[PDB]
Amino acid sequence: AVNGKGMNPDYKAYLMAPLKKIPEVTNWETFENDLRWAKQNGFYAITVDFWWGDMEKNGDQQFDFSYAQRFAQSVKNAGMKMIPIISTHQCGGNVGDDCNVPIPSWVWNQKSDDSLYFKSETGTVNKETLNPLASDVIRKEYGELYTAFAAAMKPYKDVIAKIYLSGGPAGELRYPSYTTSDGTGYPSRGKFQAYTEFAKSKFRLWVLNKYGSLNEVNKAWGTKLISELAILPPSDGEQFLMNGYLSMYGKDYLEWYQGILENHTKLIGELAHNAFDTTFQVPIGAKIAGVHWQYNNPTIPHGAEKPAGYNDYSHLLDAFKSAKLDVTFTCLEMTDKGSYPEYSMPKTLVQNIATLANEKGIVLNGENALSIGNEEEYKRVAEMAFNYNFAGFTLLRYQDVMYNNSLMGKFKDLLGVTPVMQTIVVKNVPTTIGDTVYITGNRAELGSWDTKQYPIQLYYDSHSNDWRGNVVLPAERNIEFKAFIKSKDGTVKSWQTIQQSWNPVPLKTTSHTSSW
Ligand SMILES: *[C@@H]1O[C@H]1CO[C@H]1O[C@H](CO)[C@@H](O)[C@H](O)[C@H]1O
Ligand SMILES: [Ca+2]
Repeated sequence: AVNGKGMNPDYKAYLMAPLKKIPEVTNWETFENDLRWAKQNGFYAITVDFWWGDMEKNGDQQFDFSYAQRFAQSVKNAGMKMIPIISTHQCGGNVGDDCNVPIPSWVWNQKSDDSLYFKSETGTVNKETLNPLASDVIRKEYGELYTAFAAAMKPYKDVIAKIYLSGGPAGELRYPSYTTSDGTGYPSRGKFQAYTEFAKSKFRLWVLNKYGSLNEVNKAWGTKLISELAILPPSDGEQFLMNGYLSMYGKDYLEWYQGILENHTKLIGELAHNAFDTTFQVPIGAKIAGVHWQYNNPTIPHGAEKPAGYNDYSHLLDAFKSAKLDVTFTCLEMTDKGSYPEYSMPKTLVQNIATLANEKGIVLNGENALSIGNEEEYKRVAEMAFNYNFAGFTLLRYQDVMYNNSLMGKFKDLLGVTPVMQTIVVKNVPTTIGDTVYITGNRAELGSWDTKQYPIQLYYDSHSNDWRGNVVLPAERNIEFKAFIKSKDGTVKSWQTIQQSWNPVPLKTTSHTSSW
């Protein structure tokens, strides 16, 4: 892995449950068989969406957690773990959504204004999730829902491994900037979602608060705004994305736009920890969507990320760190293209996120964006997950591997692995001062023969006089590896004469020793 280390010793594999209810897709008895089978294939837990539209359907405080409880009983029966997702977002409408579960309709009647939903640059209304600006309603409803859910799941705390919060559309912390109805679907540039009267006045009040008066605003922006009502979000999203963002006005607007998401994160994080910490004591996570298109577009840099609310990832991650939430990033199965017209740089994105995350000490998890039906993708996920310190990986979705033993088998081999600590020893390595020793091997866990940035470093054992290291390897997998010396200047000086192997890596910790 990067910086001379190995895979994450806490790595776990998860599987996404169907979007629809189990009894609508199969039956409980079969479901339990399926779970035992998944467990057999290296899956640690099943992530599942518990829809707000189901749990508080008829009215305020008119809760129905019967399905969630029944589901948990079967998970318990199958000897598995579960990761519930408190889905305060609508099912149906997003990529891969085979369902139709909008949020509770009575919720919209809580306000007279347009504070609860979204309005795009072109007037498109979005109601698949509550606008984070309506923090008063969010604090009430999410607080009530999180607290009620905790009470209902208290009996099944032992099968709950983690809890996911829905920070926005499709369960990710973002704005609904890319939709068919808004004409912003992939690979197009996204549209800003702050055109409701409520959003306009909020930005305006935010600016006035920062500068005090219009006279100070105009000074800061080098503008000639006539009245305070002239303080508004981007009139032309395209021009803003081309050059507008570079001005003091553009920077302030982007600061506010993303800030709303940061504040939302700290809010739901606070509510979640208050409702779950004493009872479950499990990690709580939230997701950041992988908006890879229009990444390296020369005319509109990040034309899809910015409208989604992603301006400064470093600042955004700081919000997760503060809210004490683990982060989950999507798109691990894809690679960079960076060509017209899509300008997709998915792999680059993940690398920066991972680097930032690990840099801030944030626990990182990942998931695939689209259904995988080819082992090559699994291999791509493996390289990222095992070299960028991912604590977990979630496979979308259930039906893909549950009904395809071939894919299932490949998943087991490549990703359904158990990390085990082992000791690697190399005898009589011809080194001189300035020389460091490393090992690299065939599997992704071993850096895939890479000597540049993924090799695993070994250290000299003063006592016994040999180079050795405590490396984390996948248990019960056949591996091939070779040690090599790297000079003080960072270049490979030499290689171990014979290629080493461990067929397979033992489940119990021990050591592999060989001479140079
Ligand atoms: C964007 O979690 C990523 C995938 O989103 C889809 O699956 C989610 C998990 O099952 C679900 O929450 C979301 O509604 C669906 O579109
Ligand atoms: Ca309520």
